[PDB]
Amino acid sequence: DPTQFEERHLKFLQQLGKGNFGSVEMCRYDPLQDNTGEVVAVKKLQHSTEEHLRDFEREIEILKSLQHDNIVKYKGVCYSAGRRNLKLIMEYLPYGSLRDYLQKHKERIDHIKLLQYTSQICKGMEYLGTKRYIHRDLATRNILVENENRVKIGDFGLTKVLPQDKEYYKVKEPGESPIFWYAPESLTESKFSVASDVWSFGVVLYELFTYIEKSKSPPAEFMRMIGNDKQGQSIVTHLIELLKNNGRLPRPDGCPDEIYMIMTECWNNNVNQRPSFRDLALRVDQIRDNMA
Ligand SMILES: CCc1cc(O)c(F)cc1-c1cc(N[C@@H](C)CO)c2nc(NCCCCCN(C)C)ncc2c1
Repeated sequence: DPTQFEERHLKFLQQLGKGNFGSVEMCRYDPLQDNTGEVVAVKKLQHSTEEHLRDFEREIEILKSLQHDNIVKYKGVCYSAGRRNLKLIMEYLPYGSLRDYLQKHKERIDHIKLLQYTSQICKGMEYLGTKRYIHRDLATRNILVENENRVKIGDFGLTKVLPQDKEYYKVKEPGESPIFWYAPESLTESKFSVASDVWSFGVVLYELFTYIEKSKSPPAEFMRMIGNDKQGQSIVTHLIELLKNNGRLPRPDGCPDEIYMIMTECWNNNVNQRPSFRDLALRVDQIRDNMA
């Protein structure tokens, strides 16, 4: 009943943007028409194909199954438009994406604060992994800011559930892929695992310590490394060979070496040699303790 959202009571307020296969709007759920309703984030599919509706229902099921302080809260589903025009209702996180929050404030968010966010992302990812879910899109653009003290993992649009018998999930026909955050085995074999999210987490830590400086983003740096003359599929071929030959993102300007050590550990070509999220959360917490 309260998790039952009727479309007629959903008042559009502003467009929030684009997700992993649809659009997000800020809506006020106002069943008393007095503008006193809760402000929510609503995902609706732009192109309701059979494969896309199926993926959206899986995302909705995945989000519903997650209860953690550092995972964006699922609120409900709005069916009023029929089962072919589903709306996902999430909590509204008013500070927006960590990418945009950090780009806005830059060095005003100190290393203590960045490691508090890093710790939270680890705890979110570790809980995610207990459920055998592979996020597949860990990036500061998909991490949301609740307040200056708490971040949460968002966009579960690419999340996969591991087979019962396997420690990886093979994507047979990939869609739009954030290749600059991808592990080598994800680029070569399209294999995703907890270990490939750890690789992506190392990229997020890189992102945090660059403070989203335009020319320092992972695509900018990797493109500079493989050559800005590389286009389309060729980018993927060269990126694979670069990673195989230990080409990596640089240490961000002013990054503590302790933190860069973690990034490079996440970026290990050997899948089995990557740290766990349990151990990353313990290590980042010990770093924060040594700083306080
Ligand atoms: C419903 C889509 C969705 C699906 C998922 O599976 C999921 F895990 C999360 C979300 C989702 C997606 C959002 N934004 C996208 C576009 C960016 O990643 C959210 N945006 C906000 N607040 C944004 C405020 C920005 C403005 C701030 N200025 C005023 C400074 N709150 C909650 C959000 C929740």
